[PDB]
Amino acid sequence: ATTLKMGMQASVGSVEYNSAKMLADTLEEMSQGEIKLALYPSAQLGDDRAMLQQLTLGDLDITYAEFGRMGLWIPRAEAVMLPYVAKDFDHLRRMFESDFGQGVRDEMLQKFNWRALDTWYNGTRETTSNRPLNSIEDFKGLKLRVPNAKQNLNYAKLSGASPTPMSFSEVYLALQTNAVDGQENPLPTIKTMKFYEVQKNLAMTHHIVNDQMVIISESTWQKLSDTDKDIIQKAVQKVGDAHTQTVKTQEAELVSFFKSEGINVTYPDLEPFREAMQPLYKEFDSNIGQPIVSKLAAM
Ligand SMILES: CC(=O)N[C@H]1[C@H]([C@H](O)[C@H](O)CO)O[C@](O)(C(=O)O)C[C@@H]1O
Repeated sequence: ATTLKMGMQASVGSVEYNSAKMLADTLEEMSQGEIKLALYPSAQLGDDRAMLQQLTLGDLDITYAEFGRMGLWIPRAEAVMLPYVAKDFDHLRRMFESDFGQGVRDEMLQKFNWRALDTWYNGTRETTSNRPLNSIEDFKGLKLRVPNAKQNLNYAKLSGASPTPMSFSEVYLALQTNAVDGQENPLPTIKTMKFYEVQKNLAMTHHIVNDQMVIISESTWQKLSDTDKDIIQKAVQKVGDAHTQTVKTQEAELVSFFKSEGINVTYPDLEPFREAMQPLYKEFDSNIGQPIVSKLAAM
């Protein structure tokens, strides 16, 4: 009976945890009990960076990560998380399946012991705040929490806000005590973490589309039978259809839910946000020496 360990920052009640639990149940049923999955939610093992490292080193078997998070180690991958470059999940999937994406996935495998089995949709990030964001000019000086992620910081900085990086587990208390003014996350996350309880405004900035790769350590993969490999691949893809459809459905009806909770929802013009990102797209292309932003944006 193989027990695999899977870690996530998301908490019980999140879509990420619910999909992991559906995956664990699917694995146990398709395997007649031979594959079990122990879940370690709420970032008890660290953040996604720390968990990815645990897959590399061998003490964690599965975890979640965005394709663009690979840029911490594989700098060209960062481009897929630059603000406003990926237009929706299908676009991000084209990047993931392209020759470019295959090359990143091959480097993930051969250098970092990361096998990407699939990538699911985890939502488009939006911006909450303790005062309305009606246009980019409102961002000036906003103390906007961001994760420890350069592109989220750049979104905040180039919009004129003051980025404050801090771990996900600390965000609610930081909003409640008004140590920060706002944060940015997909709508299902805002709902599950109850950030709408401590934020009066939500701005549809659509600034970064998050996918969610399901990654298994290659050292664990090569110790599984090829039958178990096939069960896991099939289970991940089936659960991934449910996860992606659930996120899509929830992102839609959550605007109605937040309004019913008294949240002020704004729809700022996004063209000024894209224009504000131009010095970032040029820095990135010039630093890497090739027009990566340009062709990713056209894929
Ligand atoms: C797989 C994973 O851990 N995703 C986490 C992401 C990424 O760390 C970030 O987008 C950089 O890729 O940050 C969050 O949205 C956040 O802290 O607000 C929590 C989310 O659970």
